[PDB]
Amino acid sequence: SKKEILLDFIEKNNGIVTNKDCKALGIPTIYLTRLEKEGIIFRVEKGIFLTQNGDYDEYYFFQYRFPKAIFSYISALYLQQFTDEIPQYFDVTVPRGYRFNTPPANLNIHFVSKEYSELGMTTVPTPMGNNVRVYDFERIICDFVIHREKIDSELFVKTLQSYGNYPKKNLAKLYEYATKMNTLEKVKQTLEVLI
Repeated sequence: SKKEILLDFIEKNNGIVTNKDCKALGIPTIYLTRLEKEGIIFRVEKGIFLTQNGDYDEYYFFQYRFPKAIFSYISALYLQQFTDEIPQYFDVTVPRGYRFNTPPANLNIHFVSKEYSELGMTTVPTPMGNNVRVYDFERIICDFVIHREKIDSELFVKTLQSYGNYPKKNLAKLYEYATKMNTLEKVKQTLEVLI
């Protein structure tokens, strides 16, 4: 039955379950209310439930509420362990014209044209093990090169050096992105000093 499916999913999903997980499995969301009444899970945010062994995940909770926001810049660096800093704010990228409904205050929004909104998007686990959508390193570098003047100079230098030391560069992807984003020659000039 759908209840047995639901309970299997919770056990294998490390103690977090959402309304969207239910809709995806074809299970009425009121089943979560029933499990909450029984004490198996409890509600922490709108549509998000934890077991007694599930944990708060600020990145996953945020992207759950705002699924068009892709973690970018320092959030994308942090989530992929490309920096040692622990940011106290989110950097996200959304399509131009997107407005957040009741965002948190520790948020930097970056807008890009729809054609670029998912270029270099990839999925990685957060520090709490939940999958979120981020920009891969090559797309982060493109962003940094395009937007250098608007970026803290110490962060810019550190990030370029981190890519220089990154042993899993995908230069074909780097060049693909830079061509589409009209920044190939500045990216080639940047790469020259990092390899």
